[PDB]
Amino acid sequence: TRKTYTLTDYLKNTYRLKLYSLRWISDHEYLYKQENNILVFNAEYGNSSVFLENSTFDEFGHSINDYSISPDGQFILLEYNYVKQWRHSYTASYDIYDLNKRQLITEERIPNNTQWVTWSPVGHKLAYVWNNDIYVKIEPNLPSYRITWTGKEDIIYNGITDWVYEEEVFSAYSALWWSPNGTFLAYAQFNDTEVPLIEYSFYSDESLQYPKTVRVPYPKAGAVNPTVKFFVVNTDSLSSVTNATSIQITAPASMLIGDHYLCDVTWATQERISLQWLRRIQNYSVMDICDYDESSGRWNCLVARQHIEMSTTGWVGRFRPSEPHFTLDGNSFYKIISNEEGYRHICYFQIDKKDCTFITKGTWEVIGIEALTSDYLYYISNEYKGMPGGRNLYKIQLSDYTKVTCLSCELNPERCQYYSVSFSKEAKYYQLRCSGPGLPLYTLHSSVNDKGLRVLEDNSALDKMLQNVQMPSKKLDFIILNETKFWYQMILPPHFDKSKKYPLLLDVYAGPCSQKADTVFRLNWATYLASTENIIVASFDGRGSGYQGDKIMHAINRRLGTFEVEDQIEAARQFSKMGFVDNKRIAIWGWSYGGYVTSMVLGSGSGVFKCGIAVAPVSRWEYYDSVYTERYMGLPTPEDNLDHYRNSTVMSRAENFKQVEYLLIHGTADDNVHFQQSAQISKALVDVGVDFQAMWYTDEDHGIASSTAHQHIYTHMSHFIKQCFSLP
Amino acid sequence: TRKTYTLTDYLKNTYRLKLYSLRWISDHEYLYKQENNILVFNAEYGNSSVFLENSTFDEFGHSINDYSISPDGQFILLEYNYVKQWRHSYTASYDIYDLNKRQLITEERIPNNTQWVTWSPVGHKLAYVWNNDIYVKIEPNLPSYRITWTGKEDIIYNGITDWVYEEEVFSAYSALWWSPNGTFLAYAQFNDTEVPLIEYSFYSDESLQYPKTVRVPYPKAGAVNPTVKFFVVNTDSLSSVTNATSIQITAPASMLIGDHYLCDVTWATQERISLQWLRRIQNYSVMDICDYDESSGRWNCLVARQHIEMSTTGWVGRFRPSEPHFTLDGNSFYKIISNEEGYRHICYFQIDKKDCTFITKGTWEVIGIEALTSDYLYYISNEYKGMPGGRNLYKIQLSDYTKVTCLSCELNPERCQYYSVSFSKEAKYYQLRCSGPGLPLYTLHSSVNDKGLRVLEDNSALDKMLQNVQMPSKKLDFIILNETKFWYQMILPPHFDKSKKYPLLLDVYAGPCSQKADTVFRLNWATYLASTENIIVASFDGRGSGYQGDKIMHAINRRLGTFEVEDQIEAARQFSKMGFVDNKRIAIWGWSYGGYVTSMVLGSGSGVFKCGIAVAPVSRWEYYDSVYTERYMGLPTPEDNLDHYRNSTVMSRAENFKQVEYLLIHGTADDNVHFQQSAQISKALVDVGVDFQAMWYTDEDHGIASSTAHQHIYTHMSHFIKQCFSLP
Ligand SMILES: *[C@@H]1O[C@H](CO)[C@@H](O[C@@H]2O[C@H](CO)[C@@H](O)[C@H](O)[C@H]2NC(C)=O)[C@H](O)[C@H]1NC(C)=O
Ligand SMILES: *[C@@H]1O[C@H](CO)[C@@H](O[C@@H]2O[C@H](CO)[C@@H](O)[C@H](O)[C@H]2NC(C)=O)[C@H](O)[C@H]1NC(C)=O
Ligand SMILES: *[C@@H]1O[C@H](CO)[C@@H](O[C@@H]2O[C@H](CO)[C@@H](O)[C@H](O)[C@H]2NC(C)=O)[C@H](O)[C@H]1NC(C)=O
Ligand SMILES: *[C@@H]1O[C@H](CO)[C@@H](O[C@@H]2O[C@H](CO)[C@@H](O)[C@H](O)[C@H]2NC(C)=O)[C@H](O)[C@H]1NC(C)=O
Ligand SMILES: *[C@@H]1O[C@H](CO)[C@@H](O[C@@H]2O[C@H](CO)[C@@H](O)[C@H](O)[C@H]2NC(C)=O)[C@H](O)[C@H]1NC(C)=O
Ligand SMILES: *[C@@H]1O[C@H](CO)[C@@H](O[C@@H]2O[C@H](CO)[C@@H](O)[C@H](O)[C@H]2NC(C)=O)[C@H](O)[C@H]1NC(C)=O
Ligand SMILES: *[C@@H]1O[C@H](CO)[C@@H](O[C@H]2O[C@H](CO)[C@@H](O)[C@H](O)[C@H]2NC(C)=O)[C@H](O)[C@H]1NC(C)=O
Ligand SMILES: *[C@@H]1O[C@H](CO)[C@@H](O[C@H]2O[C@H](CO)[C@@H](O)[C@H](O)[C@H]2NC(C)=O)[C@H](O)[C@H]1NC(C)=O
Ligand SMILES: *[C@H]1O[C@H](CO)[C@@H](O[C@@H]2O[C@H](CO)[C@@H](O)[C@H](O)[C@H]2NC(C)=O)[C@H](O)[C@H]1NC(C)=O
Ligand SMILES: N[C@@H](CC(=O)N1CCCNC(=O)C1CC(F)(F)F)Cc1cc(F)c(F)cc1F
Ligand SMILES: N[C@@H](CC(=O)N1CCCNC(=O)C1CC(F)(F)F)Cc1cc(F)c(F)cc1F
Ligand SMILES: *[C@@H]1O[C@H](CO)[C@@H](O)[C@H](O)[C@H]1NC(C)=O
Ligand SMILES: *[C@@H]1O[C@H](CO)[C@@H](O)[C@H](O)[C@H]1NC(C)=O
Ligand SMILES: *[C@@H]1O[C@H](CO)[C@@H](O)[C@H](O)[C@H]1NC(C)=O
Ligand SMILES: *[C@@H]1O[C@H](CO)[C@@H](O)[C@H](O)[C@H]1NC(C)=O
Ligand SMILES: *[C@@H]1O[C@H](CO)[C@@H](O)[C@H](O)[C@H]1NC(C)=O
Ligand SMILES: *[C@@H]1O[C@H](CO)[C@@H](O)[C@H](O)[C@H]1NC(C)=O
Ligand code: NA
Repeated sequence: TRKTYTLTDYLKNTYRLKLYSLRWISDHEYLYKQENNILVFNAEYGNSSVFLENSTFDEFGHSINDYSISPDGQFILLEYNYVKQWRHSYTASYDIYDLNKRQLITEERIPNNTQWVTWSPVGHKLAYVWNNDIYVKIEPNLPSYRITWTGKEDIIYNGITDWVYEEEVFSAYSALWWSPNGTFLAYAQFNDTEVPLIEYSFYSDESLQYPKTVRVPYPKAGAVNPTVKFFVVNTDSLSSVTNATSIQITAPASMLIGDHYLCDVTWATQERISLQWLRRIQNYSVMDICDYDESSGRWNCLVARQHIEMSTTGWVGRFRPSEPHFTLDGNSFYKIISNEEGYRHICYFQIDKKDCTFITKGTWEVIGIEALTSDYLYYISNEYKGMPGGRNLYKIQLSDYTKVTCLSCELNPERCQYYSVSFSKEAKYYQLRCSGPGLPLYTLHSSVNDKGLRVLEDNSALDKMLQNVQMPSKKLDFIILNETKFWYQMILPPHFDKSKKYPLLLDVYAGPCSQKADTVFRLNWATYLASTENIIVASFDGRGSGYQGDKIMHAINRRLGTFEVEDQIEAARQFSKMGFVDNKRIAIWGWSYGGYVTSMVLGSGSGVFKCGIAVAPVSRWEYYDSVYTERYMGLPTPEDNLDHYRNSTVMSRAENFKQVEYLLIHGTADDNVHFQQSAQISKALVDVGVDFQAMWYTDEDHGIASSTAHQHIYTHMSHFIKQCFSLP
Repeated sequence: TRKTYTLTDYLKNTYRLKLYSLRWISDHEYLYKQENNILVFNAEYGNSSVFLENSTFDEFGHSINDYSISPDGQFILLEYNYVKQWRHSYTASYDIYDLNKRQLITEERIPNNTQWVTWSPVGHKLAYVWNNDIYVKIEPNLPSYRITWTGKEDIIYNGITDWVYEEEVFSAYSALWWSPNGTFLAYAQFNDTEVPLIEYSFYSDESLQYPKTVRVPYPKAGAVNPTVKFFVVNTDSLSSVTNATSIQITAPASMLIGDHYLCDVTWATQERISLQWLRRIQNYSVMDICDYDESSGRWNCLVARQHIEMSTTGWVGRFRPSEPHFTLDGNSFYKIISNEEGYRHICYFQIDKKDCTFITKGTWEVIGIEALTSDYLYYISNEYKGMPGGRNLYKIQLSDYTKVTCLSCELNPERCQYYSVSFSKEAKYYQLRCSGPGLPLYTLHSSVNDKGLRVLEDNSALDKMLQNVQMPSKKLDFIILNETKFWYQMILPPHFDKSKKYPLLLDVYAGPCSQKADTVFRLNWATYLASTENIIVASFDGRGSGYQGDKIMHAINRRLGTFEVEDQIEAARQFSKMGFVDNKRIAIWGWSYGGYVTSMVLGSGSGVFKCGIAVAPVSRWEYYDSVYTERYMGLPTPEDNLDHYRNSTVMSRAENFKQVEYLLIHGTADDNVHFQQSAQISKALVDVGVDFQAMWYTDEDHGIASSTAHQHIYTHMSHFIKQCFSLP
């Protein structure tokens, strides 16, 4: 009898999934790390060489957290002293190593505690943010040029984002953009002067006698948001003037009438930049295309080149307006937008014409535009087999839209239905990354003829190990509700037997544009629960889920805490009606948005669930951040949508928690979903006399990802689940 | 067959203990509130008259929290708008009603948010504190005089204590002391300028969008402490034209050499005041005796009248140097101090004489001095039957110390072994309050011949109700350890059968000078645990406990977390060896200091305990307040006692928790034992991979006493204990 996939296996990573992370440094060479050694590979022949021996920094006196080679290969940026902050932000120290002279630079070093640094796209110019101010170095060993003087901790951010812009808008800490050949440096400036502060205690190491109070500007729903400004400085003039001028590009009149956001920055050419602005009521965005005026050194955006993008049924974009992809001459661009049927497709735009032309269509959607050459546009979509949970790479002929080739569909249809792609500098080569439903597979391909060059990593090692293990199986299918298909997936125990009644755990996220039913292969907690505990773990994408058209995604518009909650309850009913589910043992759990939904479900009084676990849940929308909350709920005022804000809290369903077993967990240093949210749930439960289980994690954030806490929380949830299901 | 004392009975107070709280207003009469009516009683005969009708304030508007009748019976201070702060502090609104003219006063009324107010001991003058400043009103309807102007929130405290002085020194918010006839008003002034602040979150009602941050000047061990000054002001010579003049009495030189505290203020006569000062290293105190000089108007404290009290084995006094009891003329006084054998007895002092004379002696202790006349001194001790957990009222003839008469011992030996007393003004009458082992019994007596006048309240109603309940019994006995006897108590289930094995729960506090083994009758959680769950609840008084001499109490000096912890493990070990205890089911629980001991026991690796519960425990002494911690631990510096501060923590024992079941509870708004303490405990367990149970209580402080929380915590603990014991 083969062993099963146990909890320890999951927590200890005994069965390691291999990947192949490469970095294109040109149109046909990439870097790969093998044995702490940085090797350079020739894509065409697969032959390589040592780019940087591991023994190169033995006597550095510091552990190098990451590296970055300048575009011209002349220098390398060494990052150490990594200090994590939020999801993407962190501070670190940096040193530059001169590859040709093989000497480490020791003059005019990058300051310690630098918030962000990036090479220019070409050459070896450097731009970094320190103490909230931007600096540029034309040469690694020369003095820096200061670009801004207004930077102020927690107040003015130049070149970097504030908490909400980092988390909800740019998904990055940096807020600066080098133009294509590096002449100009554009950046955003955020002013959080009047933004309220979230405050919580951080206890730190046992040696700290007095707890520290963390204070970060964070706008909750309906609160004062940060204002923003955009500028562009010409770095080429830095060595000719004492103080180079940052030219401001003001937002359009349609945005200045009220609160708004800068939501996208994309350079089109060396002298044309595009910007998208979004109104605080996120259903109206504007794109300005601005050209450099050489005579006045100013930037002008002709209204004839201004493009409007709005929505009548919801917000704009899946999570925000999509990014434009310009043709070489910068006179036209491709952008994904939802069509008249509500499906997201690629529209072709002339920069000075408002009507665009869709180049793809159908009851499926384009996930993203991956590359654009003078002849072809490549993109990933879920068109194949009508599976919204699948992903494939396509190629469309620019001179004939009826010519579309699927570059990955048939490569290995039984093992690979979820693809990701990585193109070389000029798209001459591309690495395909298959992540499911079989073992991940990485392959390298040639664009000139779309031929497979070779297999980079097939995970044979793991496949070998997984042979002596009773692995669970995965079922991806759908059920029909109101003439509409709704997908679900099930992690089934080994030797599944449909004649038996298995306990069921509904794994839920269910946030707007989410997708929990897909063809991806994962080794996670559900693997253990299904393999060792013979527990069926299920997920369901109901109303509000993504990649299936706006009719489904925008169904929860201004109504969070309703349909996506009910549909989840309905999904459980349908499952127990499949005959292999023990209706007496049905649980539900989720994290983040999932915790909210789990809590809302447990408080519905449906009688369908026996117990449930919520990890770091939202409890009332007024406690979450403005950008994300208002996108779906509008403003919490009586003139807008306050009644629903008050009607969709977890606390108001406290009395119904008497019918179930609840486990509430939250990290105390959670800067995203504040502990406050679970503190209010627990108080509501205590207030109506409801018993439940709770667990706080000291100094842990939204991810509760520290190694020990990660193991502690899943171990704790396992006991609770096993107990609720009466499992030995 | 009949009902048992259930958890609901404990939580809903089904069985209420009746009391008889009277207030002496002279040497012959007292006030007693009955049916919301205030009656005046004649002690000699028991006849009464209505002093103030309950309906007198029907249309008052506000709900009266409490009342206070001026010493001359002319006025009544009405308290409303009560808002609790710490253990003793609070603010409220006050109104003064004229009893003579049966009219409420509307002119020059006491401000709102008043921090403290008190009548003068004689007549009807008033002294109140508002915005940290002292005010005085000679007549209820006249404008008040500002005494201090330095009052500054969280910085300068005039007439009221800061956090630590309130909690650890005076056990009161008040820092005002009227001279006997009200001529003088002495007060202390606290300066917390450099005292670090403890900060934590307060969430409030769910309507509060942003959590509030509470900040309180709180000196942890080793931190900067507040400084203090003492003043005396003549209130008979106040002017509305000139600012009042305060005369400062500085501390003795032996104190000014370093950090110190003002630990006691006691007026001797109309013109003589005594103050005791304590060095930061709490084993050396000094009493100054100051006389008013009618010539200069200054207060002079003759060095010849200075009295030093020190300890070579520990700190001075039980929790602080005891209070002196002066004779009528104020030339001599009585005070409890430990004798050469280490037992606390009454010493008689001459104000200008260095050697005092002990008037009581023996291997037992005087608890407190209760009354003094020219012929007798009345006191309470635990001498009777050599039971350190019993209390009785005695009187000793001042002209012949060999004549000691016990006044309560034989009143009702089977029902009453624990007395408390309340004398009238000149000690002409006294009320005896028996609180165990039987039901509380209140009686009135006459001092002239120690006659028992009458029974005020015998709780015969409760007695009748308890007859239909299967109530548990209490066993008080001792065990021997190294020639020394240590007492313990066991709450035994109904129909106790020593031939059966009962699970056992150790109820522990064990702080320095604590006593958890006594003859007091209580209806609490343990009553329910024994009566309904058939669990034995034991408590043990080991090394470090009080009322048994310094050899036992000072055993833990400079070494907390050692002997008192080891002694509990020994008691349990010994109880486990008794025939009626199931050694496979032994548990331990505690709150505050008891939470610390419980945690230290569970992390000892003794193997005696299966599970335990810790509520708001101290986890490392550097986190607790200075005045209390340093009293027993000295300073946490390497030249003093830092090493023991570092190895007396719970965190260091984390690894040993693997073999027990632990439930850790704590209120998030705990201003006493900061949540930080449990937060560091949880983080430590997480770090070594130990699973445990937790529960935080949103916005609850150290007593987790709000109605809903109190029911919730005990419900949750009851479930945990029953599950640990396999009890249905
Ligand atoms: C990968 O292999 C190719 C071809 O084998 C290498 O090309 C070299 O091209 C230069 C041209 O100046 C010749 O002098 C070398 O002799 C060629 N090498 C060989 C082996 O023929 C290329 O350098 C290799 N790249 C890497 C990264 O190893
Ligand atoms: C950031 O925004 C704040 C306003 O929220 C600006 O501060 C104001 O500046 C004006 C002009 O200097 C003053 O008259 C006001 O007193 C300021 N108001 C406040 C609330 O501080 C600030 O100048 C902006 N900073 C930048 C760099 O744009
Ligand atoms: C470089 O130029 C900028 C922009 O003119 C200067 O910033 C101004 O600084 C003055 C005071 O030093 C302020 O009154 C202005 O409000 C600032 N404007 C901006 C946009 O920040 C900056 O000080 C200059 N640096 C040097 C060294 O001259
Ligand atoms: C990058 O693009 C910029 C902008 O077009 C180039 O700068 C211009 O260079 C031309 C020379 O053909 C001059 O006429 C202009 O004065 C420059 N404009 C500005 C704003 O500086 C720049 O030469 C390009 N860089 C490289 C390396 O080719
Ligand atoms: C309270 O005691 C004070 C102090 O002994 C009394 O005030 C003194 O009274 C005498 C007699 O009239 C005066 O000659 C002194 O000048 C007063 N001394 C001071 C410091 O004021 C006061 O009379 C007593 N109060 C009552 C109500 O008896
Ligand atoms: C009061 O306690 C202190 C501290 O225990 C005693 O002072 C000295 O403290 C240091 C550091 O712990 C020791 O090395 C000394 O042995 C202690 N004694 C002396 C004389 O230095 C102090 O003695 C105690 N005071 C009394 C009256 O017992
Ligand atoms: C208790 O009873 C006595 C009666 O013996 C009351 O009488 C005393 O006081 C009265 C006024 O307060 C007078 O009218 C009596 O003359 C006086 N008698 C004696 C012997 O002192 C006394 O007041 C009563 N006390 C109360 C509180 O009701
Ligand atoms: C309260 O105590 C403070 C601190 O001991 C006194 O001020 C002193 O400390 C300040 C801050 O550390 C210094 O800035 C001052 O120079 C120092 N002395 C003075 C006179 O301020 C402060 O005066 C005290 N206040 C009262 C009313 O006693
Ligand atoms: C303390 O506050 C109370 C309530 O605010 C004051 O009482 C009055 O309350 C009414 C409304 O209830 C207000 O309009 C008045 O301004 C308040 N003052 C008066 C004189 O009516 C109360 O007066 C305050 N205490 C003091 C000493 O002023
Ligand atoms: N804050 C939101 C960010 C977000 O949704 N993305 C970044 C912006 C674009 N979109 C994405 O795909 C994600 C990824 C993911 F979070 F997974 F949705 C996530 C988020 C939602 C929520 F309801 C919580 F209570 C907590 C939380 F962290
Ligand atoms: N802070 C201490 C106050 C104290 O002990 N008293 C006030 C001063 C004089 N003494 C007493 O008798 C008490 C009564 C009691 F607290 F019950 F001991 C109590 C205390 C001790 C401890 F270890 C904690 F973690 C929390 C706590 F609240
Ligand atoms: C490079 O260093 C790593 C780690 O020290 C080691 O595994 C590897 O053997 C080294 N490179 C080679 C070619 O051995
Ligand atoms: C960065 O910090 C280190 C450690 O303090 C210091 O030695 C070094 O000089 C610093 N480098 C710079 C550029 O400030
Ligand atoms: C944008 O959303 C608001 C809120 O529902 C709505 O009133 C307004 O008409 C919308 N604009 C468009 C173009 O739909
Ligand atoms: C005073 O009011 C209480 C209730 O508040 C009531 O029980 C009592 O009867 C009243 N007093 C009298 C003398 O009736
Ligand atoms: C009393 O002292 C205060 C505090 O300095 C001052 O402001 C006030 O004017 C003084 N009043 C008189 C009458 O001197
Ligand atoms: C006496 O008993 C105590 C505990 O009460 C123990 O610690 C000690 O070692 C024993 N012996 C002596 C000499 O104190
Ligand atoms: Na009698």
